[PDB]
Amino acid sequence: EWQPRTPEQTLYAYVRCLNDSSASIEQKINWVKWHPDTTYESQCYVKCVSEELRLYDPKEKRFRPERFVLQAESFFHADPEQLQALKNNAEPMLAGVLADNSCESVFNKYATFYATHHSTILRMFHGDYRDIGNTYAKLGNGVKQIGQMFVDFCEKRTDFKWNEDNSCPPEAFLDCVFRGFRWITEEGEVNVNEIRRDYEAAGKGAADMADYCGSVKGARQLYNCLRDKGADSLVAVIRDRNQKTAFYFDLSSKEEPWKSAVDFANNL
Amino acid sequence: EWQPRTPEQTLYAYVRCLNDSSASIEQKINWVKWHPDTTYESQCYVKCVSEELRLYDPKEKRFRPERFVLQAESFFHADPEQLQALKNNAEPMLAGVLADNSCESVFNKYATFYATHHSTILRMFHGDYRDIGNTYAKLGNGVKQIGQMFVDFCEKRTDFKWNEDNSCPPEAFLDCVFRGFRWITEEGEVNVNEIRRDYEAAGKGAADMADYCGSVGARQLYNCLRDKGADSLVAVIRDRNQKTAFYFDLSSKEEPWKSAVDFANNL
Amino acid sequence: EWQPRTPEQTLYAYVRCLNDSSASIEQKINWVKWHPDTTYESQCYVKCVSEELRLYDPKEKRFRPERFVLQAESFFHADPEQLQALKNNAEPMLAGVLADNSCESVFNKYATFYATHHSTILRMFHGDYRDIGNTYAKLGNGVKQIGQMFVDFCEKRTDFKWNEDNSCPPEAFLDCVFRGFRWITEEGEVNVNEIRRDYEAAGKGAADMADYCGSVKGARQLYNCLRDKGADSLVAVIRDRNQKTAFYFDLSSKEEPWKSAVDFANNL
Ligand SMILES: COC(=O)/C=C(\C)CC/C=C(\C)CC[C@H]1OC1(C)C
Ligand SMILES: COC(=O)/C=C(\C)CC/C=C(\C)CC[C@H]1OC1(C)C
Ligand SMILES: COC(=O)/C=C(\C)CC/C=C(\C)CC[C@H]1OC1(C)C
Repeated sequence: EWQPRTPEQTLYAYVRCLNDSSASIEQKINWVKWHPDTTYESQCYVKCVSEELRLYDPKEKRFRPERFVLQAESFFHADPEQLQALKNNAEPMLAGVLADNSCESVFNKYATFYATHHSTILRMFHGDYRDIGNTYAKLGNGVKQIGQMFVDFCEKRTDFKWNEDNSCPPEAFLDCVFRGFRWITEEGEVNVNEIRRDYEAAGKGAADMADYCGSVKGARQLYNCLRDKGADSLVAVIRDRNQKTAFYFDLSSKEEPWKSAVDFANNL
Repeated sequence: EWQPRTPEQTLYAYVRCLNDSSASIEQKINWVKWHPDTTYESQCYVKCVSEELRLYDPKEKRFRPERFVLQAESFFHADPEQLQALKNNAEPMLAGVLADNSCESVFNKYATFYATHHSTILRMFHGDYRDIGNTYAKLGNGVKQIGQMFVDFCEKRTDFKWNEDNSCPPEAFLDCVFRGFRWITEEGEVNVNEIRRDYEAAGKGAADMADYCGSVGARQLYNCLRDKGADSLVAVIRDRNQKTAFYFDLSSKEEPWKSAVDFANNL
Repeated sequence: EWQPRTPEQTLYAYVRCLNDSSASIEQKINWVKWHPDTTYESQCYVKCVSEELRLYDPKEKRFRPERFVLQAESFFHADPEQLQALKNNAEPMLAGVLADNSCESVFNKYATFYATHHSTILRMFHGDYRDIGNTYAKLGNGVKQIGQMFVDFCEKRTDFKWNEDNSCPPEAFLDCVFRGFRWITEEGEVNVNEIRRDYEAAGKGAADMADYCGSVKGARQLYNCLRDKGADSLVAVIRDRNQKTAFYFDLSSKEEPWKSAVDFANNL
């Protein structure tokens, strides 16, 4: 069952959709201030973030209004009347199967709801840093914290110490790590493009990696398949990606769009 | 010396006292909204929670008003006038030795103070999630966090890595773990009913466990249990440890848990 | 590049400068209420805290007004007008080379800026516990938490498990630990007085320790030199100091000035 997005999940989606975009910096600054315009790159950013958070379902070609409701119930406590308004409006404003999954169709379908509940949506998806302390303390060690690496988070959650050794880790630990890396998707599928990307960035992208274990289509099975193509390489790749999971971006960066993003979120 | 209750200590008391009660879900929903009525199960819930937090002392048969004062000085910063009202009312409203420790006697003694300072008591005992970030950050790694297991917390606190093997752990680590499990009480006594509970839940309950070391310090308790089967002891610790992460599921849609979260989120 | 001071760095400076002072408890109580007076002991405390936070540079004999601005941009979100006022006043009020580094010279240079912006300064340097949750959440595991020991923090930050044995630890881990102990200063220099103090506090002071490795050039160089004077002794000192890094003072203490410090920071 779809759970309310944590700040780890929203930050992952915001940052990854930003870096996958070739849009201008001025456009990306508008996005981190929560007002994407109607240009194609902005429409595709909204579609990307919506899909990554599983708010838009491309198989059914539909927004999932009930997930916006569940997000508001968990994370919007600033205004009971605005909470009830979102509950009443979500289904009528977001209902309907779209003719296609184009960025234009998804953005246009979202537009009325987004305009009507702008400040509520911003807050419930962790856009306002006045809430950041309460949000991370309510979730505690149930969410990966800013600056915490995913392997450490998964080791604690499963009560398992991983020595980067010959031992065979428990399936619950592997599942936690691979889902944090998005090697296994939220739906449980193998994400071979992500695996290949991390192998290549670690310098382990070789021809005898073949399909990167896309054939396996279970966390144990993926781990066993990758380890059989080179155990030392697999440890190296996991370590390399792990370091990059601590800070999705630098909250103290003075480069754009990061500086504008933090300034906006800090002073609402 | 009694220290102001952490959110770990209050959440432990609230949940354990709820799960010990046979009251109806409708009653428990009222309790997690801080609205105990006067039925017997409600009176016993209030007594249970007060005793677990060491606010009511059954050996002396009295509330400890100075402990409510200390809790307010630590965790109530929202209204200076309501803080001073509580400090001046606690002793006159709560002091006095009771004729017995019955649920009715404890609840009735608490009633005027609770009615007069309801919203202050709620907030200073971590009932208002508007404060949850400041409270857990001020305590830091000094308190077990939501979702953290007690063994991890105790390993960090004592700078000890436990390999769950044949090593004999340092006493400060054992004391920390046993007190987190409430195998050793706040007063330092062995809590045999909790040890037995955890052995049975792990499938390691046996007749050779005998008295579960009631005859027995944390080193003494550890040595006594390990002498009855070292592998069983590790299995029991590991099984209870998994249960110390989330005292209840804050995402649960079952009652009373769903009402507990919605109320505390939206004051 | 100088980074905005974390609450770990401000608490370290506040506590160490207090315990270094022989001033009376009545004076120290005024200091923890952000009310230094003009006595020599108070002037010296302000200078000590300013140097420890790298806000005053004794080598160039000047305050660094731009570092106050950077601190305010990071940690003061309560009043745009007071933020802008601080930004405009920092350089005119604080810039200028002093004739000497005396307590009187540093305090007098700081005094007008402080009298003018004291409430904003308090807040941006972590003096108001209404902010404490948001601050530690936004920094996350990138800062040592209250109650956390420095070796643990440094193990997680570098993804290294230290077994306190024969192993040769990675340099990034050594640098993190030594800098947290202030054995290596923020400028990268060996702090021999701090090393000797911790050796003595652990009962490992001895004539063979000689200059306590003040001669060396690098965290690896300092570690190799200390280990060569006695490996077991070095582990014991690290373990002893590590215990003391969890709680810089007892936030539940009823002794002064600790009690008034907590009382003041809680009820602003
Ligand atoms: C570091 O990057 C960001 O902070 C990015 C931000 C704040 C972009 C937020 C995302 C949007 C404005 C896209 C639409 C938003 O309504 C959803 C959650 C689809
Ligand atoms: C998960 O369960 C809860 O949230 C339970 C709650 C909020 C019950 C709180 C306890 C009481 C209303 C009992 C009386 C309370 O005054 C004390 C701290 C004795
Ligand atoms: C535990 O000790 C404290 O709480 C100490 C405090 C609050 C002292 C704060 C420091 C000063 C008043 C010195 C000047 C301050 O302006 C700077 C940051 C130089």
